[PDB]
Amino acid sequence: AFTQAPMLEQNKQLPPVDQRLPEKPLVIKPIASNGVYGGTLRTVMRGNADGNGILRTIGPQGLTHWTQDIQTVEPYVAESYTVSPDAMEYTFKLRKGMKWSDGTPFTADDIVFAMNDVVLNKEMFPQTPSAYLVGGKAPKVSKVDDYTVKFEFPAANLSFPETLATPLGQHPTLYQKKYCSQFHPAYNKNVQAEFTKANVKDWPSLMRAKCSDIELPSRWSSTERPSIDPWLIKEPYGGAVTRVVMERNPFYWQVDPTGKQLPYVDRIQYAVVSDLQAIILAATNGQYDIEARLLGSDVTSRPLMLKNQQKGGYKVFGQTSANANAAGLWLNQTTKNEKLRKYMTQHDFRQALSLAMDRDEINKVAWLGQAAPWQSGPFKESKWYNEKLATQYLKLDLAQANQILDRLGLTKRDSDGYRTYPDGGRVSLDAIVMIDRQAMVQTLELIRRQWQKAGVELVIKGSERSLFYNRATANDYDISIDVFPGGLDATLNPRAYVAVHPLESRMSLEWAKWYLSGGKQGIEPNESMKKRMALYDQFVAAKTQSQALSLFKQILQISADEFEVIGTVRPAVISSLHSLKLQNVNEKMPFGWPYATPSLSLPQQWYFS
Ligand SMILES: O=C(O)C1=C[C@H](O)[C@@H](O)[C@@H](O[C@@H]2[C@H](O)[C@@H](O)[C@@H](O[C@@H]3[C@H](O)[C@@H](O)[C@@H](O)O[C@@H]3C(=O)O)O[C@@H]2C(=O)O)O1
Repeated sequence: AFTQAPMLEQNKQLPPVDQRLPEKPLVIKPIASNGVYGGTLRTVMRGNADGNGILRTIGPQGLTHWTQDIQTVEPYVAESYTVSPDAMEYTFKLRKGMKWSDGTPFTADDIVFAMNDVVLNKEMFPQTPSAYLVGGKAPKVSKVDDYTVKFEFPAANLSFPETLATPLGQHPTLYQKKYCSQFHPAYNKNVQAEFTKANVKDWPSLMRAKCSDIELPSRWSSTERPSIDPWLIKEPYGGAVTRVVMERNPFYWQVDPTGKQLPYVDRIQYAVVSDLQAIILAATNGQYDIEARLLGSDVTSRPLMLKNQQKGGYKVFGQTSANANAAGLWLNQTTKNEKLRKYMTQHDFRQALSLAMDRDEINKVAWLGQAAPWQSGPFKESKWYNEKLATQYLKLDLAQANQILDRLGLTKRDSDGYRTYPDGGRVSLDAIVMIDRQAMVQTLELIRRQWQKAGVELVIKGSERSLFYNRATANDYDISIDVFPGGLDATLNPRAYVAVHPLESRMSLEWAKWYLSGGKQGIEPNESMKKRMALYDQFVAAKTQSQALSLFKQILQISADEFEVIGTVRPAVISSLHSLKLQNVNEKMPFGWPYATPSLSLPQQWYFS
């Protein structure tokens, strides 16, 4: 019936391929042509907390999957699903005979465990991941039969199929009950004895160490953790390693239109590189079969990238980024700097800071003129376009900026020429940045010089990714620089407009913590944010598309009125590459986190000619 990769003939112990596949495997139509088996996919990740590079290469294996044009989703791990007319009850039919990577059955037992015993367990997650919540309230997940599972939300949830296609929506398929139950007190009477083995002190830490989460490095650091991924870890991430190797999953659950069990490619090899510049040189020498993640936003190197295409044996292709802003200033409304906070919370202060910026210079210098000035709003083709949110305060007006700061009472000056607070102290903002992000650091250096003309001091504090996230969650920053999503993905990724993302809504993560705990932790936000949060809960629970359109447009307008985050430039074209020998890469796919790119292009059907 079906066939398998020749390298699998080398494992005597494997059942015949028809018995490893579901009775009805998901048939994957290829991007361009039917493929052939073999080869090793060479790509790259960074050394510091870059496990999402693996996830965005092999792809989240969720209940649904985006179409190539990201306009809709289709059943993926689920064979099919039905929705009740009121959008509250979702019933998923699973593929009979489907198996985990260890050969054991993948059934509704696994999805019910993942939801009820892990995701929805409040000791595991004191705040339930919001992907599964409606207005902060959880669904009831129940087994219908071995191959049918039901989600019952307490209100309409029109967007749940889209959520289930994003990386943060993939919990339902991430936890094998058999393996993970040994680390759960509800199942292992002796789970305590597992703590000393893993050097943890409680079972949630145990569960994270052994069974992982969406973005934890532990997801890729063991070989024994079962999954339904197209490739499995063989040489793990985590240690002081310079290379990660994944190998085809003999129990992968898909075929191509001729009946070949996928993936076509036998192995993936990630170079784990300590420094950016080395990635650039190896890429320009053709050492990577695909790179469409780390080098996409470095306009400085596309001349050499383009130049060495023929010598390196690769093709450069452009992608449209979903981000509204390539490098935006998240201003901390809950900055611990008491003197600064009195001005940070004033609209006109933030407006002055934006008017003192010269986005044409940033474009020219940091982006070789290939980006364009923008704040944080959706693009004009978006049904969510808001002119004010996109274009207010974009033109340099130093005189106007200085007049505002004068009017706010920052008219005293120190010996170096900077403005001071009325009661002493230089007007100074600390900006945290990831040191490996060259365009972002360069953006802050240009802004520092620009804001000096307004008598304001910007202080650059660079670190690797871990400490950068640690400082943010500690509320230890005045500014954080990173992308503003929303150009194309505003409802999937609304972090810049309302403080709902626990790690990335950095107008205040204490505000987000307040929202995500029902006001039990964190810092109560101001009236405009509490208003947007209430509207956001109404939007997620909207009964009709017209109500959802009205509600979310209200959120964007309030966000525009408030002007809480300051954009520099919307992204230039994303520069990606793949080997000329690598076939079936969708060179037209958009770029972005909610689609896990480049894995949106279905890497299980990439192949080498
Ligand atoms: O080289 C870069 O630094 C870079 C290239 C991308 O072209 C650019 O859009 C930007 O990627 C952002 C973000 O800076 C990067 O850290 C990563 O973040 C996502 C997600 O947004 C985060 O919330 C977290 O989940 O980690 C993710 C990850 O992939 O690690 O990717 C985004 C993006 O747009 O895809 O930086």
